[PDB]
Amino acid sequence: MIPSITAYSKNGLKIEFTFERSNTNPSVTVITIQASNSTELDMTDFVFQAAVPKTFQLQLLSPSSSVVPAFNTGTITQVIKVLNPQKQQLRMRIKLTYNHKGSAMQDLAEVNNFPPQSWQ
Repeated sequence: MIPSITAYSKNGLKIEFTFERSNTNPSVTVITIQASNSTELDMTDFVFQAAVPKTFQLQLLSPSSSVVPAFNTGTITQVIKVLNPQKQQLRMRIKLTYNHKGSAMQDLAEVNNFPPQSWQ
């Protein structure tokens, strides 16, 4: 199968990517993100966004919630589907926005550690 990756890990926020190849369209890879929070305070009004290179197409499904709870007591799960008709190496730019300790937090990062199985 396709191994999971840690996509992001900073400021107590961790985002894991798990992967499955679609059963409907073999050019589609279904990514399930899981966002977790190891700090003492919930991350609220949380929004994950993503963009991929021109040859790819992306569809982001509804997240399970808007709160990444403190102490790792649960996660936010959200699915991203990626269409890669020209079988190029997948890479991504993520944008994370949320409130923590009353402040607006926002980070942009690259995910350039996708496993080959995720796109070959």
